[PDB]
Amino acid sequence: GGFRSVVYFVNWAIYGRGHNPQDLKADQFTHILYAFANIRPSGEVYLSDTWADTDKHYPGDKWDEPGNNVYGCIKQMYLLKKNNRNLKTLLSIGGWTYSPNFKTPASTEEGRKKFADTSLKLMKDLGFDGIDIDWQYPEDEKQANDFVLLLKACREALDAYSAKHPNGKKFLLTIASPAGPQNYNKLKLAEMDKYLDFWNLMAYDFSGSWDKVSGHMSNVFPSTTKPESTPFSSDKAVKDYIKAGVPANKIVLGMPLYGRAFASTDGIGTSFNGVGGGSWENGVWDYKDMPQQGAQVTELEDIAASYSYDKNKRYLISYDTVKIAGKKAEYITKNGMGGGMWWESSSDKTGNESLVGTVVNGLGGTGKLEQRENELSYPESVYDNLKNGMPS
Repeated sequence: GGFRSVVYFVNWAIYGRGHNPQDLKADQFTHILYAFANIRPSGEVYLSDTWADTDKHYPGDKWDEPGNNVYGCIKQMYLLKKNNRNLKTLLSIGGWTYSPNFKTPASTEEGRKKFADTSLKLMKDLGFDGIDIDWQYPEDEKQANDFVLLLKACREALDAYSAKHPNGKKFLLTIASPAGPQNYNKLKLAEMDKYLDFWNLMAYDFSGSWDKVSGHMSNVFPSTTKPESTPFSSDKAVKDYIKAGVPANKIVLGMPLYGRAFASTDGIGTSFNGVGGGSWENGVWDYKDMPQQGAQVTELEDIAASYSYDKNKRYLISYDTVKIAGKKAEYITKNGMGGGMWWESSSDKTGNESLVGTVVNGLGGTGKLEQRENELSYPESVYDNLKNGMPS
Protein backbone atom coordinates (compact mmCIF):
# COMPACT_ATOMS: atom_id res chain seq x y z
CA GLY A 1 0.00 0.00 0.00
CA GLY A 2 1.54 3.51 0.28
CA PHE A 3 4.12 4.31 2.98
CA ARG A 4 3.17 5.45 6.49
CA SER A 5 4.66 8.45 8.29
CA VAL A 6 3.98 8.05 12.03
CA VAL A 7 4.94 10.52 14.84
CA TYR A 8 4.55 10.59 18.58
CA PHE A 9 3.12 13.77 20.02
CA VAL A 10 3.94 13.72 23.72
CA ASN A 11 1.45 15.59 25.95
CA TRP A 12 4.13 17.00 28.29
CA ALA A 13 5.68 18.82 25.24
CA ILE A 14 3.35 21.80 25.80
CA TYR A 15 5.27 22.82 28.94
CA GLY A 16 9.07 23.46 29.04
CA ARG A 17 9.49 22.40 25.40
CA GLY A 18 6.86 24.89 24.17
CA HIS A 19 5.59 22.52 21.46
CA ASN A 20 1.91 22.55 20.75
CA PRO A 21 -0.06 20.42 18.19
CA GLN A 22 -0.47 23.59 16.05
CA ASP A 23 3.26 23.46 15.34
CA LEU A 24 3.03 20.11 13.51
CA LYS A 25 3.58 20.19 9.77
CA ALA A 26 0.43 18.05 9.43
CA ASP A 27 0.90 17.30 5.72
CA GLN A 28 4.02 15.15 6.29
CA PHE A 29 2.38 12.53 8.54
CA THR A 30 -0.32 9.93 8.11
CA HIS A 31 -0.60 9.07 11.83
CA ILE A 32 -0.10 10.92 15.13
CA LEU A 33 0.11 8.92 18.32
CA TYR A 34 -0.98 10.90 21.35
CA ALA A 35 1.06 9.81 24.35
CA PHE A 36 0.42 8.67 26.91
CA ALA A 37 -2.80 7.41 28.55
CA ASN A 38 -2.33 5.52 31.83
CA ILE A 39 -3.98 2.29 33.18
CA ARG A 40 -5.78 1.78 36.47
CA PRO A 41 -5.43 -1.58 38.37
CA SER A 42 -9.01 -2.31 37.28
CA GLY A 43 -7.95 -2.17 33.62
CA GLU A 44 -9.60 1.29 33.26
CA VAL A 45 -7.65 3.47 30.86
CA TYR A 46 -7.58 7.19 31.65
CA LEU A 47 -5.98 10.39 30.41
CA SER A 48 -2.72 11.22 32.18
CA ASP A 49 -3.05 15.02 32.22
CA THR A 50 -6.48 16.60 31.86
CA TRP A 51 -4.99 20.13 31.78
CA ALA A 52 -2.88 19.46 28.67
CA ASP A 53 -5.29 16.87 27.25
CA THR A 54 -8.71 18.50 27.61
CA ASP A 55 -8.87 21.71 29.69
CA LYS A 56 -6.33 24.31 28.56
CA HIS A 57 -7.84 26.82 26.22
CA TYR A 58 -5.90 27.85 23.16
CA PRO A 59 -6.60 31.03 21.01
CA GLY A 60 -9.94 30.35 19.37
CA ASP A 61 -11.40 28.38 22.30
CA LYS A 62 -14.39 30.19 23.73
CA TRP A 63 -15.19 30.31 27.46
CA ASP A 64 -18.92 30.66 27.16
CA GLU A 65 -19.80 27.71 24.85
CA PRO A 66 -23.13 25.98 25.46
CA GLY A 67 -22.89 22.33 26.48
CA ASN A 68 -20.12 20.05 27.57
CA ASN A 69 -17.02 20.83 25.52
CA VAL A 70 -13.42 19.60 25.01
CA TYR A 71 -10.43 21.81 24.60
CA GLY A 72 -6.69 21.06 25.25
CA CYS A 73 -4.51 19.26 22.82
CA ILE A 74 -7.41 16.80 22.00
CA LYS A 75 -9.32 19.66 20.28
CA GLN A 76 -6.23 20.74 18.39
CA MET A 77 -5.68 17.17 17.16
CA TYR A 78 -9.29 17.14 15.82
CA LEU A 79 -8.66 20.48 14.04
CA LEU A 80 -5.68 18.92 12.30
CA LYS A 81 -7.89 15.98 11.22
CA LYS A 82 -10.51 18.41 9.78
CA ASN A 83 -7.89 20.14 7.75
CA ASN A 84 -6.01 17.04 6.57
CA ARG A 85 -8.31 14.24 5.82
CA ASN A 86 -5.36 11.85 5.36
CA LEU A 87 -4.18 12.51 8.91
CA LYS A 88 -5.19 9.88 11.47
CA THR A 89 -4.83 10.20 15.31
CA LEU A 90 -4.45 7.31 17.77
CA LEU A 91 -4.62 7.27 21.56
CA SER A 92 -1.34 5.77 22.78
CA ILE A 93 -1.57 3.87 26.05
CA GLY A 94 1.35 2.95 28.26
CA GLY A 95 4.95 3.90 27.44
CA TRP A 96 8.00 3.40 29.65
CA THR A 97 6.83 5.05 32.89
CA TYR A 98 3.35 3.55 32.70
CA SER A 99 4.16 -0.03 31.51
CA PRO A 100 4.33 -1.54 35.11
CA ASN A 101 0.57 -1.05 35.08
CA PHE A 102 -0.23 -3.53 32.35
CA LYS A 103 0.43 -6.84 34.13
CA THR A 104 -2.47 -6.95 36.58
CA PRO A 105 -5.41 -5.79 34.30
CA ALA A 106 -3.93 -7.89 31.53
CA SER A 107 -3.91 -11.07 33.60
CA THR A 108 -7.72 -11.47 33.82
CA GLU A 109 -10.60 -11.50 31.41
CA GLU A 110 -12.38 -8.87 33.53
CA GLY A 111 -9.29 -6.68 33.41
CA ARG A 112 -8.91 -7.10 29.69
CA LYS A 113 -12.54 -6.16 28.97
CA LYS A 114 -12.31 -3.07 31.29
CA PHE A 115 -9.22 -2.01 29.28
CA ALA A 116 -11.02 -2.60 25.94
CA ASP A 117 -14.25 -0.83 26.93
CA THR A 118 -12.56 2.16 28.59
CA SER A 119 -10.10 2.59 25.71
CA LEU A 120 -12.95 2.45 23.18
CA LYS A 121 -14.86 4.99 25.28
CA LEU A 122 -11.90 7.39 25.17
CA MET A 123 -11.45 6.84 21.41
CA LYS A 124 -15.05 7.64 20.43
CA ASP A 125 -15.42 10.53 22.89
CA LEU A 126 -12.21 12.31 21.95
CA GLY A 127 -12.25 11.84 18.17
CA PHE A 128 -9.41 9.36 17.51
CA ASP A 129 -8.99 6.93 14.62
CA GLY A 130 -7.69 4.12 16.90
CA ILE A 131 -5.49 3.14 19.86
CA ASP A 132 -1.85 2.23 20.14
CA ILE A 133 -0.64 0.05 23.01
CA ASP A 134 2.90 0.36 24.28
CA TRP A 135 3.61 -2.31 26.85
CA GLN A 136 7.38 -2.14 27.32
CA TYR A 137 7.82 -4.94 27.78
CA PRO A 138 5.94 -8.31 28.48
CA GLU A 139 8.36 -9.90 30.98
CA ASP A 140 7.63 -13.53 30.06
CA GLU A 141 5.49 -15.98 28.15
CA LYS A 142 2.41 -15.66 30.47
CA GLN A 143 2.38 -11.91 30.04
CA ALA A 144 3.02 -12.33 26.31
CA ASN A 145 -0.04 -14.56 26.11
CA ASP A 146 -2.11 -12.09 28.10
CA PHE A 147 -0.95 -9.39 25.68
CA VAL A 148 -2.35 -11.42 22.73
CA LEU A 149 -5.66 -11.67 24.65
CA LEU A 150 -5.58 -7.93 25.36
CA LEU A 151 -5.17 -7.24 21.66
CA LYS A 152 -8.06 -9.57 20.80
CA ALA A 153 -10.32 -7.83 23.37
CA CYS A 154 -9.44 -4.37 21.96
CA ARG A 155 -9.85 -5.48 18.29
CA GLU A 156 -13.34 -6.89 19.15
CA ALA A 157 -14.46 -3.65 20.89
CA LEU A 158 -13.24 -1.63 17.92
CA ASP A 159 -15.03 -3.79 15.35
CA ALA A 160 -18.20 -3.82 17.45
CA TYR A 161 -18.17 -0.01 17.41
CA SER A 162 -17.64 0.11 13.63
CA ALA A 163 -20.54 -2.35 13.28
CA LYS A 164 -22.73 0.17 15.15
CA HIS A 165 -21.83 2.73 12.43
CA PRO A 166 -21.65 0.71 9.17
CA ASN A 167 -21.08 3.65 6.91
CA GLY A 168 -18.44 5.22 9.20
CA LYS A 169 -14.70 4.29 9.11
CA LYS A 170 -12.84 1.22 10.38
CA PHE A 171 -10.59 1.91 13.41
CA LEU A 172 -6.93 1.13 13.99
CA LEU A 173 -5.13 -1.00 16.56
CA THR A 174 -1.39 -0.54 16.65
CA ILE A 175 1.45 -1.28 19.15
CA ALA A 176 5.04 -0.23 19.75
CA SER A 177 7.24 -3.32 19.42
CA PRO A 178 10.72 -4.35 20.74
CA ALA A 179 13.85 -4.34 18.60
CA GLY A 180 15.83 -6.32 21.24
CA PRO A 181 15.82 -10.16 20.62
CA GLN A 182 15.47 -10.95 24.36
CA ASN A 183 12.20 -8.96 24.32
CA TYR A 184 10.66 -9.84 20.92
CA ASN A 185 11.62 -13.56 21.08
CA LYS A 186 9.16 -14.11 23.90
CA LEU A 187 6.20 -12.56 22.04
CA LYS A 188 3.75 -14.48 19.89
CA LEU A 189 4.37 -12.28 16.89
CA ALA A 190 2.37 -14.15 14.21
CA GLU A 191 -0.55 -14.42 16.64
CA MET A 192 -0.55 -10.71 17.50
CA ASP A 193 -0.21 -9.68 13.85
CA LYS A 194 -3.74 -10.99 13.12
CA TYR A 195 -5.13 -8.22 15.29
CA LEU A 196 -2.98 -5.27 14.25
CA ASP A 197 -3.09 -2.71 11.54
CA PHE A 198 0.71 -2.18 11.85
CA TRP A 199 3.75 -2.55 14.08
CA ASN A 200 5.85 0.51 15.10
CA LEU A 201 9.21 -1.14 15.71
CA MET A 202 11.19 0.81 18.36
CA ALA A 203 14.49 0.63 16.47
CA TYR A 204 16.42 2.90 18.89
CA ASP A 205 17.86 3.08 22.43
CA PHE A 206 20.23 0.28 21.44
CA SER A 207 22.74 1.91 23.82
CA GLY A 208 22.66 4.49 26.62
CA SER A 209 23.68 5.29 30.17
CA TRP A 210 22.83 1.71 31.14
CA ASP A 211 25.79 0.35 29.15
CA LYS A 212 29.48 0.27 30.04
CA VAL A 213 30.55 0.88 26.43
CA SER A 214 29.50 3.68 24.03
CA GLY A 215 27.44 2.18 21.24
CA HIS A 216 25.47 3.12 18.19
CA MET A 217 21.92 3.78 19.42
CA SER A 218 19.73 3.15 16.27
CA ASN A 219 21.98 1.67 13.51
CA VAL A 220 20.46 -0.48 10.80
CA PHE A 221 23.26 -3.01 10.18
CA PRO A 222 25.81 -4.58 12.62
CA SER A 223 29.48 -3.60 12.34
CA THR A 224 31.81 -6.31 11.21
CA THR A 225 35.03 -4.36 11.96
CA LYS A 226 33.91 -2.94 15.32
CA PRO A 227 31.20 -5.38 16.71
CA GLU A 228 31.44 -3.80 20.15
CA SER A 229 30.06 -0.55 18.73
CA THR A 230 26.85 -2.23 17.57
CA PRO A 231 25.20 -4.25 20.41
CA PHE A 232 22.01 -4.35 18.22
CA SER A 233 20.78 -3.53 14.71
CA SER A 234 17.31 -2.86 13.33
CA ASP A 235 18.03 -5.28 10.41
CA LYS A 236 18.31 -8.23 12.83
CA ALA A 237 14.93 -7.28 14.25
CA VAL A 238 13.20 -6.74 10.86
CA LYS A 239 14.53 -10.01 9.51
CA ASP A 240 13.45 -11.92 12.61
CA TYR A 241 9.97 -10.36 12.45
CA ILE A 242 9.56 -11.41 8.86
CA LYS A 243 10.81 -14.95 9.65
CA ALA A 244 8.26 -15.09 12.43
CA GLY A 245 5.49 -14.41 9.90
CA VAL A 246 5.08 -10.61 10.22
CA PRO A 247 4.63 -9.00 6.74
CA ALA A 248 7.32 -6.42 5.82
CA ASN A 249 4.73 -3.85 4.74
CA LYS A 250 3.09 -3.88 8.19
CA ILE A 251 6.32 -2.95 9.97
CA VAL A 252 7.09 0.74 10.51
CA LEU A 253 10.71 1.63 11.32
CA GLY A 254 10.98 3.70 14.46
CA MET A 255 13.63 6.44 14.24
CA PRO A 256 15.05 8.74 17.01
CA LEU A 257 14.67 12.53 16.85
CA TYR A 258 17.15 12.80 19.68
CA GLY A 259 20.64 11.54 20.58
CA ARG A 260 22.14 9.80 23.61
CA ALA A 261 25.47 11.01 24.93
CA PHE A 262 28.55 9.32 26.48
CA ALA A 263 31.15 11.23 28.50
CA SER A 264 34.89 10.66 29.13
CA THR A 265 35.12 8.30 26.16
CA ASP A 266 37.82 7.81 23.56
CA GLY A 267 35.12 7.26 20.88
CA ILE A 268 32.47 4.79 19.71
CA GLY A 269 32.62 1.28 21.11
CA THR A 270 34.95 2.23 24.03
CA SER A 271 34.28 2.64 27.83
CA PHE A 272 32.66 5.87 29.08
CA ASN A 273 31.80 7.35 32.44
CA GLY A 274 28.73 9.48 32.84
CA VAL A 275 26.57 11.10 30.15
CA GLY A 276 27.03 14.87 30.65
CA GLY A 277 24.35 17.44 30.05
CA GLY A 278 21.19 17.30 27.97
CA SER A 279 18.59 19.44 26.30
CA TRP A 280 15.99 18.70 28.98
CA GLU A 281 17.43 15.77 30.92
CA ASN A 282 21.03 14.57 31.22
CA GLY A 283 22.40 12.22 28.59
CA VAL A 284 19.67 13.09 26.04
CA TRP A 285 19.91 15.71 23.33
CA ASP A 286 17.21 16.93 20.89
CA TYR A 287 18.19 16.58 17.23
CA LYS A 288 17.44 20.27 16.70
CA ASP A 289 20.22 21.22 19.16
CA MET A 290 22.83 19.38 17.07
CA PRO A 291 25.66 19.71 16.19
CA GLN A 292 27.27 21.06 19.33
CA GLN A 293 29.96 23.67 18.91
CA GLY A 294 33.35 22.03 18.82
CA ALA A 295 31.98 18.52 18.04
CA GLN A 296 32.96 16.81 14.75
CA VAL A 297 30.29 14.70 12.99
CA THR A 298 31.13 11.22 11.70
CA GLU A 299 28.77 9.44 9.22
CA LEU A 300 29.02 5.67 8.83
CA GLU A 301 26.89 5.38 5.67
CA ASP A 302 27.33 1.60 5.31
CA ILE A 303 25.93 0.63 8.75
CA ALA A 304 23.71 3.74 8.64
CA ALA A 305 24.79 5.40 11.85
CA SER A 306 26.26 8.79 12.78
CA TYR A 307 27.60 10.49 15.86
CA SER A 308 29.39 13.59 16.97
CA TYR A 309 32.49 13.61 19.05
CA ASP A 310 34.26 16.44 20.77
CA LYS A 311 37.92 15.45 21.05
CA ASN A 312 38.54 18.06 23.74
CA LYS A 313 35.70 17.12 26.12
CA ARG A 314 35.93 13.42 24.98
CA TYR A 315 32.13 13.60 24.61
CA LEU A 316 30.19 11.34 22.15
CA ILE A 317 26.59 11.87 20.98
CA SER A 318 24.91 9.04 19.00
CA TYR A 319 22.19 10.66 16.80
CA ASP A 320 21.11 10.64 13.10
CA THR A 321 21.99 13.28 10.52
CA VAL A 322 20.01 13.94 7.27
CA LYS A 323 22.45 11.63 5.37
CA ILE A 324 21.72 8.73 7.67
CA ALA A 325 17.99 9.37 7.62
CA GLY A 326 18.03 9.10 3.79
CA LYS A 327 19.88 5.80 4.28
CA LYS A 328 17.10 4.52 6.58
CA ALA A 329 14.58 5.68 3.96
CA GLU A 330 16.59 3.53 1.47
CA TYR A 331 16.22 0.63 3.75
CA ILE A 332 12.40 1.10 4.17
CA THR A 333 11.98 1.30 0.40
CA LYS A 334 14.33 -1.57 -0.56
CA ASN A 335 12.76 -3.98 1.86
CA GLY A 336 9.13 -2.89 1.21
CA MET A 337 8.52 -1.93 4.80
CA GLY A 338 5.37 -0.15 6.06
CA GLY A 339 7.02 3.29 6.60
CA GLY A 340 8.76 5.44 9.20
CA MET A 341 7.82 6.40 12.79
CA TRP A 342 9.61 9.00 14.98
CA TRP A 343 9.90 9.75 18.66
CA GLU A 344 9.11 12.50 18.99
CA SER A 345 7.66 15.60 17.28
CA SER A 346 9.15 18.48 19.38
CA SER A 347 12.78 17.82 18.54
CA ASP A 348 13.11 17.73 14.77
CA LYS A 349 14.56 20.65 12.81
CA THR A 350 12.39 22.49 10.33
CA GLY A 351 13.09 23.00 6.57
CA ASN A 352 15.75 21.03 4.65
CA GLU A 353 17.39 19.88 7.90
CA SER A 354 14.32 18.00 9.08
CA LEU A 355 14.87 14.27 9.47
CA VAL A 356 11.13 13.65 8.88
CA GLY A 357 11.09 15.68 5.61
CA THR A 358 14.28 13.82 4.50
CA VAL A 359 12.63 10.43 5.00
CA VAL A 360 9.30 11.38 3.38
CA ASN A 361 11.05 12.79 0.32
CA GLY A 362 13.35 9.68 0.33
CA LEU A 363 10.11 7.65 0.28
CA GLY A 364 9.13 9.44 -2.98
CA GLY A 365 7.20 12.15 -1.13
CA THR A 366 3.71 12.83 0.19
CA GLY A 367 2.11 11.27 -2.92
CA LYS A 368 3.71 7.93 -1.97
CA LEU A 369 2.16 8.00 1.47
CA GLU A 370 -0.76 5.66 2.24
CA GLN A 371 -4.01 7.40 1.37
CA ARG A 372 -6.71 6.41 3.80
CA GLU A 373 -9.38 8.82 4.91
CA ASN A 374 -9.66 9.60 8.62
CA GLU A 375 -12.93 9.70 10.58
CA LEU A 376 -14.61 13.00 11.45
CA SER A 377 -17.95 11.67 12.72
CA TYR A 378 -18.20 10.88 16.40
CA PRO A 379 -21.99 10.78 17.03
CA GLU A 380 -21.65 9.05 20.43
CA SER A 381 -19.23 11.61 21.84
CA VAL A 382 -20.09 13.08 25.14
CA TYR A 383 -18.59 16.33 23.83
CA ASP A 384 -20.85 18.76 22.04
CA ASN A 385 -18.30 20.77 20.08
CA LEU A 386 -16.56 17.53 18.90
CA LYS A 387 -19.71 15.66 17.76
CA ASN A 388 -20.69 18.82 15.95
CA GLY A 389 -17.33 18.73 14.07
CA MET A 390 -15.83 21.69 16.03
CA PRO A 391 -17.95 24.48 14.46
CA SER A 392 -17.14 26.91 17.26
